Amino acid sequence: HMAGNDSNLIWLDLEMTGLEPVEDVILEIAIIITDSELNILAQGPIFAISQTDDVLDNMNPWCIEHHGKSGLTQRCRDSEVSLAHATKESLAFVQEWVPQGKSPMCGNSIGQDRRFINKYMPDFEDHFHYRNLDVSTIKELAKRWKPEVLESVVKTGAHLALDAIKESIAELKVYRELFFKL
Amino acid sequence: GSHMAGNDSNLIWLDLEMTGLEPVEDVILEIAIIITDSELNILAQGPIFAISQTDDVLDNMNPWCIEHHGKSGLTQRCRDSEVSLAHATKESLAFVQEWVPQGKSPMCGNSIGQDRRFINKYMPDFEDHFHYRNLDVSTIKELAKRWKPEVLESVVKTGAHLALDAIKESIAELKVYRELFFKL
Ligand SMILES: Cc1cn([C@H]2C[C@H](O)[C@@H](COP(=O)(O)Oc3ccc([N+](=O)[O-])cc3)O2)c(=O)[nH]c1=O
Ligand SMILES: Cc1cn([C@H]2C[C@H](O)[C@@H](COP(=O)(O)Oc3ccc([N+](=O)[O-])cc3)O2)c(=O)[nH]c1=O
Ligand SMILES: Cc1cn([C@H]2C[C@H](O)[C@@H](COP(=O)(O)Oc3ccc([N+](=O)[O-])cc3)O2)c(=O)[nH]c1=O
Ligand SMILES: Cc1cn([C@H]2C[C@H](O)[C@@H](COP(=O)(O)Oc3ccc([N+](=O)[O-])cc3)O2)c(=O)[nH]c1=O
Repeated sequence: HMAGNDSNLIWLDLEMTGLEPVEDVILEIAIIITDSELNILAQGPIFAISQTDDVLDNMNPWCIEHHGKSGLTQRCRDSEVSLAHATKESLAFVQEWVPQGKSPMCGNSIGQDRRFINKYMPDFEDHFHYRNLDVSTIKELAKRWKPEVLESVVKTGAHLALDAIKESIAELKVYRELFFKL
Repeated sequence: GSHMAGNDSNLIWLDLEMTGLEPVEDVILEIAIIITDSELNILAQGPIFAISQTDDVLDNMNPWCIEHHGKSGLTQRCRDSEVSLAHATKESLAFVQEWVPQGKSPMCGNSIGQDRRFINKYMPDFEDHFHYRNLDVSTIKELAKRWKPEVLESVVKTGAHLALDAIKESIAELKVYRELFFKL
């Protein structure tokens, strides 16, 4: 394939037990590679990470109500997948598709996700350039500079990690068309 | 121009110097803050602090750091300082509270997520004034690299030294993108 292109992009999204990685942990991870024009080249290996029920039945109330209602809390018990499992097979996918230190990490408020990857999945982190490509930076500029662009952005729920990433890419495509001057 | 003070669309820009890349071990050496309106006009420049650190600290930071902070006399300003981080945090919080409502402004700058790591560990009271989002000018840099690299000729790079001048640099970079890369 024309994979390994220097300008290819790694997008990802995590679900977690909450906002503070000091104590909280990673529940689900997904990965999409695009070319630089945002064409999805590959959906990588999705993972629920297995944790116990003392972990799962002691989140914040935002997390019990929404990981329950999406069937993720239940998928975590089902899984017998480790973090070092997810890590090795995430970094694997990503070595095929793009080089090393080339792509930033891409998604909405991707810095928050990066806090968890840094602590818990360092080997995966080291493949990335140190920069983020945070689509919410663009959303914050559009709010102030051209707010009506946001009518064309699509918000369809929350869902799995996978469809969240696709919402992020799609959000950026809208910007590419209506907000950037290429 | 206190006219614009309190406007919900104001942006908080900052830059930090640290003793390295890893907040687990490293500490903050300097903080500078600039407030702009949503159209990037500078409304107010914040008190600049070199944070007091002992000689133990200054003399054993990584070699990049003794090199460049040595180079710039930040190291020296840090030895001269009696300014505690608590103090800087208190001053900085009061300053931003004057210019923008709580929860409104993302944190703004180049690779600003990195700074927010140290802000979050060491100055959580100041972090609470910000919206949870970042406005990261280097995101736009990475888009420009791929979609319209020629805009980057118009971005002005220049020297570190001041944390204030690193910030004015980011603002200026975004002004450039505003003009050449965004439709608006
Ligand atoms: C919003 C939110 C998120 N989280 C954690 C748990 C999640 O695994 C993770 C992010 O999930 P997300 O689905 O991206 O969170 C959001 C869901 C909806 C919206 N929104 O469009 O109103 C924004 C963020 O961060 C929390 O712990 N509490 C919260 O209030
Ligand atoms: C409410 C809240 C949320 N978060 C993180 C966890 C969420 O995953 C993230 C939400 O990011 P965003 O910039 O508000 O919003 C989006 C997420 C996804 C999409 N999308 O187009 O798939 C759009 C916006 O924000 C925080 O880090 N702190 C918070 O207080
Ligand atoms: C680049 C770099 C940074 N750091 C730590 C100490 C610094 O105080 C802190 C902040 O980085 P910075 O002082 O703002 O340095 C740079 C700013 C912009 C650019 N640039 O030209 O893209 C390079 C460095 O990060 C290091 O410890 N080593 C480094 O090589
Ligand atoms: C090499 C390296 C650098 N950094 C930090 C050091 C700096 O604090 C920060 C600089 O990020 P950037 O995206 O390269 O920053 C810029 C700052 C100002 C301007 N400008 O011309 O206005 C451009 C880029 O990135 C890291 O966080 N990790 C690293 O491994």
